Amino acid sequence: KEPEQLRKLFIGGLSFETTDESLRSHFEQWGTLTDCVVMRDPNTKRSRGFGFVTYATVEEVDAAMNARPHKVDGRVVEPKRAVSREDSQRPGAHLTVKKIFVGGIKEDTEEHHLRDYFEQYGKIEVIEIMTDRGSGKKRGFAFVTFDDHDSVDKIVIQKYHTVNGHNCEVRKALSKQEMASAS
DNA sequence: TAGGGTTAG
Repeated sequence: KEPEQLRKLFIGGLSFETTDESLRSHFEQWGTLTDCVVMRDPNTKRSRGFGFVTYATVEEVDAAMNARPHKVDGRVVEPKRAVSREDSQRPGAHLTVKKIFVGGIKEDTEEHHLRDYFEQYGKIEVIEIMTDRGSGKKRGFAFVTFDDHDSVDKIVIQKYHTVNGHNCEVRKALSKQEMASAS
């Protein structure tokens, strides 16, 4: 049994009339669920438009993700990798992006080092090892872009990532403006 | 479209 958090998916944009029932009936197509709930307001008991589904294996959730789009109760919904309550705390951790910030890479780090490790998550579109302006000095971090936003999510949820022989930190990419709003 | 009486004795 892999971790619960890694076996659950967040389902967004659910139709107001979606119930654990319907939710379950749909996603069981890709495997055995072990949890399936529609979140709603404690008082009006009215749906909040989102819910979670959990399978018995991460392999099965991978199967479901490869199955997008997902239409439930006549409404295209949006499945995502469930982000731990704790990380949901972090600045813009729920936004949908295709680019990732990779911090703490060695000076001799080259592009192949990043491809080496990152390709296993999805089609890479761009790699950028940031250097200093006019200085040309390596800055110890980079940006990697993918075709699927899920490739990024499949990553940010893992805790460790080894690039060029050592662990490095990975976070969703935020625009210069988002950074400032965060700070 | 970010969690269910689920976070410091």
